[PDB]
Amino acid sequence: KKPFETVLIANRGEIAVRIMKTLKRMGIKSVAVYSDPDKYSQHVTDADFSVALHGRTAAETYLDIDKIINAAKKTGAQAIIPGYGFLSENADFSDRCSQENIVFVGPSGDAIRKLGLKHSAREIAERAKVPLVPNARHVEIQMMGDGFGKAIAIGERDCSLQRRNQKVIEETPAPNLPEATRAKMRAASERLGSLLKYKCAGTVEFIYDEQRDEFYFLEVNARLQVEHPITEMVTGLDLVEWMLRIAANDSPDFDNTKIEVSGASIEARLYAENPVKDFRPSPGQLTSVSFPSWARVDTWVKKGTNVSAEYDPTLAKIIVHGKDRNDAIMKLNQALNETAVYGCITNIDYLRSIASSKMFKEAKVATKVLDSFDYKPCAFEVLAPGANTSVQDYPGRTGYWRIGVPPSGPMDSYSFRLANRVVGNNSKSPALEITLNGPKLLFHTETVIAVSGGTVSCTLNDAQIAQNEPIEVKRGDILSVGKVTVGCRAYLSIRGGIDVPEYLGSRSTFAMGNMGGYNGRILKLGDVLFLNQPELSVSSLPAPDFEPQAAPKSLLPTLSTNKDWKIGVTCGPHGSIDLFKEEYIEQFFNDKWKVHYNSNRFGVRLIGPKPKWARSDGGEAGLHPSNAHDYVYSLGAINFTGDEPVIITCDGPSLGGFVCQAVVAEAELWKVGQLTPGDTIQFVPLSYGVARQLKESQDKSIDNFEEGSLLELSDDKILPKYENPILAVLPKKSDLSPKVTYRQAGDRYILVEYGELEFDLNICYRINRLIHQVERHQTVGIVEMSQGVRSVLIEFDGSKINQKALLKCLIAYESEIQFDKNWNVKSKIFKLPMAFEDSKTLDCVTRYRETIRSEAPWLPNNVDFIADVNDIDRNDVKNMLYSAKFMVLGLGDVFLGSPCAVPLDPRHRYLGTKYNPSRTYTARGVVGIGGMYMCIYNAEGSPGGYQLVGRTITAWDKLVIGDHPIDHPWLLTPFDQVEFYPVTEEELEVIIEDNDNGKFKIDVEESIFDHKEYLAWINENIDSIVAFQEAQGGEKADEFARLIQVANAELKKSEEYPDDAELLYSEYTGRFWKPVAAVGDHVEAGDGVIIIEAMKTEMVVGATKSGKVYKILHKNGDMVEAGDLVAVIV
Ligand SMILES: *C(=O)CCCC[C@@H]1SC[C@@H]2NC(=O)N[C@@H]21
Ligand code: NA
Repeated sequence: KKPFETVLIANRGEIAVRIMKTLKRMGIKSVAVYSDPDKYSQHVTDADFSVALHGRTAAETYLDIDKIINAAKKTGAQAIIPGYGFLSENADFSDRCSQENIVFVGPSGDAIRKLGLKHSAREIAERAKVPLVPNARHVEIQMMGDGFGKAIAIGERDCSLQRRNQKVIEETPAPNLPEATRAKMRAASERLGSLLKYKCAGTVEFIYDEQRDEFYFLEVNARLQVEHPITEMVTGLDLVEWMLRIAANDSPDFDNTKIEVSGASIEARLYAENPVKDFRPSPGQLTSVSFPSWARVDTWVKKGTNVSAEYDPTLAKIIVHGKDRNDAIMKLNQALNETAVYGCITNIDYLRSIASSKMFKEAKVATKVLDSFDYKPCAFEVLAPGANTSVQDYPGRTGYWRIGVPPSGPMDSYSFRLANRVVGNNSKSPALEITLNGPKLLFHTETVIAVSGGTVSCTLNDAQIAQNEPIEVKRGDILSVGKVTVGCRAYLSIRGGIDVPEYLGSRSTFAMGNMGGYNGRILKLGDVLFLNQPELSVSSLPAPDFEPQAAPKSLLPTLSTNKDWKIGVTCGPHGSIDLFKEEYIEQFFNDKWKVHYNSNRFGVRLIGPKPKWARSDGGEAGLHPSNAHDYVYSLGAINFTGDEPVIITCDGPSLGGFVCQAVVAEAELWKVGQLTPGDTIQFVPLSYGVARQLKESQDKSIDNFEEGSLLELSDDKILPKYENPILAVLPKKSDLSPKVTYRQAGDRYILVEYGELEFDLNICYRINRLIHQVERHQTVGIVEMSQGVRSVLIEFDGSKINQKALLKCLIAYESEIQFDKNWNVKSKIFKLPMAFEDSKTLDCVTRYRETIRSEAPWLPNNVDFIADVNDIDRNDVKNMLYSAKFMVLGLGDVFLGSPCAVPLDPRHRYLGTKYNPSRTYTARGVVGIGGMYMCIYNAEGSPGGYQLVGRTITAWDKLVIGDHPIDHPWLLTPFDQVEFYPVTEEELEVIIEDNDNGKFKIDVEESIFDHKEYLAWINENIDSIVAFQEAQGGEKADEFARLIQVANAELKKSEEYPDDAELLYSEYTGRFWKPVAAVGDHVEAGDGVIIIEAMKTEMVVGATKSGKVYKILHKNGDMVEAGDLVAVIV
């Protein structure tokens, strides 16, 4: 009673997965076959064995009989089961199996030929006494044949709900069909099947006139069918099992088989398609996949799956079994409601609407219905995207700064919340942030809208519309928001908010990390965003709280009028003379700063006076005197990346390697969200208390929404002079209890710094113990404590505990920390593949040479700099990377759990420096060395300042699908160990793809780091260690420190042409990178002409219409103002 020992599936997707469940249950070994895009699919995983066919297309792989038959040969499969599609109804193939001693689980090549031609099929039907055609339904009969003249009708299905002939919903039993006519569909089907000596499963389709009560032969499908599961629900038969048993001549005894149909059952087909744009296939990575577990769902997808446009966009078949038609229709609606699939556009909403219709319920179904079905998405549609339009929410992705997950959310949080409030949204509603110029949107449903923020002209069906007022939108309406004239950004709110899944607590988009928002990115031409109409929705979005209302005008923020701004900050952490000269601190607050073309949500870069440093270098943390033992920064901090500063904003870095001078006050950050290149700013010192006042005034303004409650910067709010950021110093007491320095670090945090400016492993354990002391006292008011190398940043809620109070608890819990030199900690050991100096790492330096700084003591090659400043061979550097034991000291250096690690061997600690200024771009998985520290850049496209050395795999698993035992996206924890092992660039790209699909087995072992054992290891090597240390710096390192400190050059300061040229202008201000085309090249419409760097992005300015490149205006290094002429095409 085992038909076959091993069976191959000549198929992919959902049918392959379903055939395999049966095979498994039957104890039959299964064999997968896959194309190249399918190498990661469920059916390949589920099988006992598998054979790569090589190639991409249907024809190259699944359809190539030769390959298939070789595949079954190679694995010793006694049988091939084909599914449907592909070689399923291909008779040469059925015949090849036969002529090869492989049993084709299907009918004979002859029967397939006899049924393939529209007219041979008609004769058989006639001879079989099947009524033929001498508002149409589609009723089909599922039949089984034993290949020896016996045939049995298993039931009928209605498949009327078809769109341009493609089935979407099927059901059984057929509704509104009398027994007289069902029993005679059955018997006709059995005659047809008998006459053929039909073998295995086939379907006889009929046309049915419901009114006339008549049916007519349409065709036989000589195979199993996609909708077969509804039949299985009502009979309890496993049709694949039957096929297998029949195909091996161990058929069920047909004359004695009693089939009972029990209840009613319905199936909906979930496709990766867009119903709003013509059912156009929608490829991409599924980001979250949830199905009702109580329905039967035949699928091949889960969180993680990459859905391609190649084969057929089926995702899942959702199958429900009810007591009767009405029970099943309700079940199906619940199932559809409970189906959450995100990452691709689906037809779920289209399905929901159909499953829900009065039509479907009254059973007024016909092969024609779906072709004139009124489908309206409760949603908008992007007719044009705008330069950078993102779904955001507020406060954003909070909870995870210690990991280096930024909050994201709106860059100007005040306007954002006004916009929300104006429409009466709960404050958690998501909205769109428009940057520089907005989208044009088509609304498919009705709602209220508002726009707030910068000055932008806004259109509804072409009539100007007011900002800060609730505008009523109709359906067919086109809202359009143009260029931002004053400020950078505006906010478009929609009553009820926008419907997008949360990631890590928030619907905010973090584009760098492909996280959150509308599928991890800015909006695109063609996107379709869903709203939350309470009557037409099943949504978890928070319902509005308030009736809409124009914002009182006294509550509007005062944007600058003339590209010039005063911006309030709290002094600290590092605006003190241990780091900067006195006069430089004065100049910092006295002079104006100009906003630099490289500014974006990661941070806003500034041009102004160059620093005078109090130290000659930064020692072990890097030579440049701004370099600091990596510590966690504050939102709003003004970070000195070498000799130039940048304001850390809501998509910004967290654990970082440079000093911060001051921090924009929480409530002042909105200003920074409205800066545009060329703006001037001046930082204005502000006391902790004043900073709280502004903030609280914004909350009251938003909460009550009442004239006069907004406070803003004014002279009597401003400190006379910058103050000292050092809040208190505890003196050093003993070896394990170092000095403690408490620095004010923003409106929201106190930075605690241990020791002298120096690394010491004990201090890392100590930070762990401080954190533990706060948990033990369960202190009220503390928001998040973030570990750095020798510091921890403590975020508080000023409405729960004030600055002074938190300082004193901290000073006090500090004396409660007790531990000895012999401590231990759980430590995970990661062994990670790394390519030395591969192409993507080197190209990162190249881009830095050609876009920012082309000469520097650490250029042209970073490894050579490490080698040279340390007096070793480059291969000595390579050797240490592959023998060092890197202990993670903190996360988010920089972004998504990017580690800051330090070799456990002191002889592995090399002098170095961090870039001056930092890069704007780094490749995912790049490994860096910053002074003596090591990092892995977990995110693609991140600013970075470490010396680049090679590349591993990201230690951030966004969807937690990797093959490892870690339960969240950040794979590392402080005190873990990373070791590198050598692979080739190409071997690394294999691993990278494999790991992105969860098919790479990360080498991780749980263990324990023991400081007692470690201190003993230092002893048996103390000699070598000391020799190494005494001989490290010198005059050579000092010349380097001198050279490293030279500020980069100031950017550059910024005739007749043929009569009907295309003149080409850059939209943005940026520095000219490189040309794309050569003068005299032919270009098409769209083709690139030149490249700019603007806003940390590689900006292609391209040809409008086709032509020849007549002139290209700039060379590498030129500044280009927005609206400047950049090329001419003739
Ligand atoms: C735009 O370039 C914003 C950059 C913010 C500062 C960058 S992030 C990585 C470097 N490390 C660091 O501590 N600051 C630099
Ligand atoms: Na605050």
